[PDB]
Amino acid sequence: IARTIVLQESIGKGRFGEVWRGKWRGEEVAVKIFSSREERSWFREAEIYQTVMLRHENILGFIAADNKDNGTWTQLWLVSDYHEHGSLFDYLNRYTVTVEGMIKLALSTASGLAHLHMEIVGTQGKPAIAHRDLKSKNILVKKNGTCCIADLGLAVRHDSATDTIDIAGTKRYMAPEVLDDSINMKHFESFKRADIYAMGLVFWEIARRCSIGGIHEDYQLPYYDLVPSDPSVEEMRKVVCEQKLRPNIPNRWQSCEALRVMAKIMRECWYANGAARLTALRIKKTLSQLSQQ
Ligand SMILES: Cc1cccc(-c2nc(Nc3ccncc3)c3ccccc3n2)n1
Repeated sequence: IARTIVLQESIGKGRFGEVWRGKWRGEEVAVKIFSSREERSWFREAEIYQTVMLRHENILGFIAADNKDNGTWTQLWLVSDYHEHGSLFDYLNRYTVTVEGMIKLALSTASGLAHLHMEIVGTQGKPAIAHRDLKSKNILVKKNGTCCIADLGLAVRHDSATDTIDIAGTKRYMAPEVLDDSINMKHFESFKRADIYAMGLVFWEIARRCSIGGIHEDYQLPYYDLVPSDPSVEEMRKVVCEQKLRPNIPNRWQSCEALRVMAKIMRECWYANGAARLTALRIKKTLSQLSQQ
């Protein structure tokens, strides 16, 4: 618990709160600390992570939510597993990946999203969940080369029985329908589809780093040469919705079977119409088969 955790190093900032590398009984763990005025964000994220049957190898492992009074003010804590590599963003900026490495990153990410999206029926049932803010900066890389999804604070949970959501993201990754406000937020399926579009962008970031024969593209965020670094909804909307542009597909990707499969998936994730996009499960299937080949 928070009572015996010692913070050692600042390792990042979340939408709200700061992330630290702490030690729990000698073991390294990750700690996200919120202020008293950020209680709703802290609570909502703790709520999502405590969803029944949520644990999965491709979802950040949640340890606990707690309060810690230092004598002057109260800190609101969330504790999880610690991954030295940090975000996929950091990973892709620092390294290049092999074909096998790329598939593992993409496959693990898709498996995590498919788990989130999938409703598990049963007495201890897991509701379908949509992320709403998927990006390379909140996907983490484990020591074994696989990814796990984090930052579930903006997630929404579905109630299949009544087809309603339990409650009422990053501009660059916002889906077309989100950018132009045409998305039907009363339809849970629309949130799932919007997540697919974002995963498509992430896949593009990974593929660029797939080095074959010492050849590869430099790391870049999707739309790096079409919009400013911290783009607004309008700037994104004009490019994605009006000009209808998507990340450029290097001709180099046509030389490798793996890259060809990855590219096809991306295209099928970027359709302006969410209903036309692939599902996380289908993507997982395709990547799983490619992995076997
Ligand atoms: C629920 C919870 C508890 C503790 C930390 C985080 C967290 N951690 C991030 N990083 C890392 C986690 C583990 N090892 C290294 C880095 C996040 C990164 C981006 C957005 C949210 C994060 N939340 N979330």
